Amino acid sequence: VSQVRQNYHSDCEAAVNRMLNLELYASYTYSSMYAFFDRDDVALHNVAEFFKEHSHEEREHAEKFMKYQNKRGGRVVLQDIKKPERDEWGNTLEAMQAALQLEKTVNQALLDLHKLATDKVDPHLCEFLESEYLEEQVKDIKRIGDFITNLKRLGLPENGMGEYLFDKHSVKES
Amino acid sequence: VSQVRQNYHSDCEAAVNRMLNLELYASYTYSSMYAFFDRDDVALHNVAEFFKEHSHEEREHAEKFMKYQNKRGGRVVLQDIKKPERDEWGNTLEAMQAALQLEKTVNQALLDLHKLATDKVDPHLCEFLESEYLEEQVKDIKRIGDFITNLKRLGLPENGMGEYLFDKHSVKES
Amino acid sequence: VSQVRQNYHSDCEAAVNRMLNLELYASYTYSSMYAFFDRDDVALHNVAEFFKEHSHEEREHAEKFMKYQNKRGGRVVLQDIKKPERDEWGNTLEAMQAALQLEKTVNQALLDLHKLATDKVDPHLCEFLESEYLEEQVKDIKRIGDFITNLKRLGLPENGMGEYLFDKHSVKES
Amino acid sequence: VSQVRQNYHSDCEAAVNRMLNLELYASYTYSSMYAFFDRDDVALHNVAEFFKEHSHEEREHAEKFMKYQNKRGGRVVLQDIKKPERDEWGNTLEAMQAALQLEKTVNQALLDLHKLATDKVDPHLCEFLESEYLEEQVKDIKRIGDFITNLKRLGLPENGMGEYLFDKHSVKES
Ligand SMILES: [Cl-]
Ligand SMILES: [Cl-]
Ligand SMILES: [Cl-]
Ligand SMILES: [Cl-]
Ligand SMILES: [Cl-]
Ligand SMILES: [Cl-]
Ligand SMILES: [Cl-]
Ligand SMILES: [Cl-]
Ligand SMILES: [Cl-]
Ligand SMILES: [Cl-]
Ligand SMILES: [Cl-]
Ligand SMILES: [Cl-]
Ligand SMILES: [Cl-]
Ligand SMILES: [Cl-]
Ligand SMILES: [Cl-]
Ligand SMILES: [Cl-]
Ligand SMILES: [Cl-]
Ligand SMILES: [Cl-]
Ligand SMILES: [Mg+2]
Ligand SMILES: [Mg+2]
Ligand SMILES: [Mg+2]
Ligand SMILES: [Mg+2]
Ligand SMILES: [Mg+2]
Ligand SMILES: [Mg+2]
Ligand SMILES: [Mg+2]
Ligand SMILES: [Mg+2]
Ligand SMILES: [Mg+2]
Ligand SMILES: [Mg+2]
Ligand SMILES: [Mg+2]
Ligand SMILES: [Mg+2]
Ligand SMILES: [Mg+2]
Ligand SMILES: [Mg+2]
Ligand SMILES: [Mg+2]
Ligand SMILES: [Mg+2]
Ligand SMILES: [Mg+2]
Ligand SMILES: [Mg+2]
Ligand SMILES: [Mg+2]
Ligand SMILES: [Mg+2]
Ligand SMILES: [Mg+2]
Ligand SMILES: [Mg+2]
Ligand SMILES: [Mg+2]
Ligand SMILES: [Mg+2]
Ligand SMILES: [Mg+2]
Ligand SMILES: [Mg+2]
Ligand SMILES: [Mg+2]
Ligand SMILES: [Mg+2]
Ligand SMILES: [Mg+2]
Ligand SMILES: [Mg+2]
Ligand SMILES: [Mg+2]
Ligand SMILES: [Mg+2]
Ligand SMILES: [Mg+2]
Ligand SMILES: [Mg+2]
Repeated sequence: VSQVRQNYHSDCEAAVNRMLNLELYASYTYSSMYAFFDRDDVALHNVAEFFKEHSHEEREHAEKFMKYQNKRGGRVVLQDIKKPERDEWGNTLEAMQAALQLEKTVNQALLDLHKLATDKVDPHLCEFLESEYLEEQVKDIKRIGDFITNLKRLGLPENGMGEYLFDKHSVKES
Repeated sequence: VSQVRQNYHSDCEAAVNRMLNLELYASYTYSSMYAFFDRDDVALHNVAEFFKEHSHEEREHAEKFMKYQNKRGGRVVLQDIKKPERDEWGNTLEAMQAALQLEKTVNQALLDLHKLATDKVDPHLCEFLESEYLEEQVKDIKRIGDFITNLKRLGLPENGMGEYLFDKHSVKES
Repeated sequence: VSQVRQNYHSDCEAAVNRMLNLELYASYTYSSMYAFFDRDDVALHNVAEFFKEHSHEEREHAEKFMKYQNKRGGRVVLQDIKKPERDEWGNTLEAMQAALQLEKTVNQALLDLHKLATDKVDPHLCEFLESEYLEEQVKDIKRIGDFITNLKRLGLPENGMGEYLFDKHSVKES
Repeated sequence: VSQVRQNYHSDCEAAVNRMLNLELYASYTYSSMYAFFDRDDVALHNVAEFFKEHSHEEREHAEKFMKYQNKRGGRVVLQDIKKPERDEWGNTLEAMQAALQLEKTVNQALLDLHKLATDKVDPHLCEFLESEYLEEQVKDIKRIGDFITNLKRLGLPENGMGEYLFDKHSVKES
């Protein structure tokens, strides 16, 4: 094994590789949402930029898992990054509903990895998840939920004026 | 078709989607090289950062193709991003040889897309490739070739001292 | 012929004069839209200013063709600038639909001139069009398409509140 | 007991005193390495300064355990600080190998203390270790491993030129 390796279970190493792939998958899905909202027949540019930023966020979190793996003496093993589940995302409400589901999926994977790290008595991995991932995840889930509530308030999917207003007021001006 | 579409052939639209995927593939391969040189048993951190920067460069070029597609009224269609061809990259010389091959592969795809755009009489696509991709590609191929020449000069793969010196002097200090 | 003339076909010279006139025509049409949206019974001042700016843009592009003609040793020949096709433009959606058509007409003329310059083996004229006109044209077509999508979303032509909001949020505050 | 004491087991208090001593021991060993590399017949001054800095780091961590003990209402009990295991450290590679072992020893003691704090249901002690010690420990182990890899690459112990270069490029200039 690696000269640096200490208290790092093979199962945790493998689960870290899986989490890395999941973050890349999430990044790619957000990229797809960006592209959709940038379409001339969709044209909600602040919404598009929101998803672009989230894509970048998830790619950064993937890189953090790569660095983590190497710090512990594990070995990064990459797999294909699967394309997103949809080619088109309907409208701002449908996209935000998909983003909520995606964030909860990622959160469940994080929680499952914490269970594993607990079972293998790895407090370094536990604290890494607790301090670098779990809180920012809850914050993102909360924000997207807040958005969904507002999109429904604004009359989505039927109310185009409401959708237009959301893009101007709820997401940062790009 | 899209209200903005004008003089944009279906074949070109499809080839732009393929080029987008290839850029993402190249980005992912460079990411893998970063991770390798960050390993505790490799530990060439300036080399690692060089590949990290190139990974980011290729992802930016992918995003540029997405924006291009939408500007012309084509539709972004994403496919899986295939994992890199190797899980480990040997040493700085082997990695740079792989990078050279990768850059030439990307360059050939760009040149092939220019042939297609020429055949379909699409000067906007021709100029986009000429002015945004073809020159920066030749510059990257030249830089990597220069590096390979120096790595051979330095006695790679056998000369570890040479490899150490390359990391200190040939690539930016990170 | 002119002492500076080299590789400049008579057909290209004439087509450059025609393109100059078309740019002036486009400028004048945009001027008409400005005047319409400035009317007390229309009164969408940010929309008006958008069209004013585009009028100025097209006049600048006409001047660029004049300078081009002289640089190559051709001779500027002016014709009447025809009045716009309409005296009144309905509403923001109808005007933007007309602007889209106008931009596509100008784009087709540019593409046709590029075909001619290609046929006459004039790479200087080709590059001038490619680098100074074709990309900014695609960008304007994309922007107007995006606007039309949003105007429809906002319920135009019937929804006056939507039209009011477009003027406040989609176009620069004047 | 102390008026401030709450949820602090005697076993944890004692283990904190032992950890304090271990940090002082580690500090003293690093001090010895500094002195060795400062010798006129060794004379690798950047390496020496690296070890001096680590000596200071470990003494600071000892002081942090003293403060911790008092914050919880435990009582600092000091023992002799044992001299280092060697009087001379061979060369940069041998010293770094010893430092790696020392850092792993300290890390194991930290992990063992976390197990104890877990068994005694002391989340304050758990979080103190997690947030103030465990991550910086993994970072130091990684850095020293990276160094060892480079020293081997440079031909240590036989290659004096390699050793000279390491002192100039791998450790901060003092
Ligand atoms: Cl282990
Ligand atoms: Cl294991
Ligand atoms: Cl779909
Ligand atoms: Cl914390
Ligand atoms: Cl408002
Ligand atoms: Cl406002
Ligand atoms: Cl078309
Ligand atoms: Cl077609
Ligand atoms: Cl491999
Ligand atoms: Cl040197
Ligand atoms: Cl130097
Ligand atoms: Cl001529
Ligand atoms: Cl002629
Ligand atoms: Cl009329
Ligand atoms: Cl150019
Ligand atoms: Cl107590
Ligand atoms: Cl007790
Ligand atoms: Cl000794
Ligand atoms: Mg080994
Ligand atoms: Mg394993
Ligand atoms: Mg599939
Ligand atoms: Mg815990
Ligand atoms: Mg926190
Ligand atoms: Mg976040
Ligand atoms: Mg997230
Ligand atoms: Mg997250
Ligand atoms: Mg349509
Ligand atoms: Mg098609
Ligand atoms: Mg495969
Ligand atoms: Mg040709
Ligand atoms: Mg050019
Ligand atoms: Mg150039
Ligand atoms: Mg480049
Ligand atoms: Mg490249
Ligand atoms: Mg390139
Ligand atoms: Mg004369
Ligand atoms: Mg003539
Ligand atoms: Mg008439
Ligand atoms: Mg060109
Ligand atoms: Mg350009
Ligand atoms: Mg323009
Ligand atoms: Mg225009
Ligand atoms: Mg134009
Ligand atoms: Mg008392
Ligand atoms: Mg006691
Ligand atoms: Mg003794
Ligand atoms: Mg527990
Ligand atoms: Mg914490
Ligand atoms: Mg922390
Ligand atoms: Mg430290
Ligand atoms: Mg330490
Ligand atoms: Mg430490």
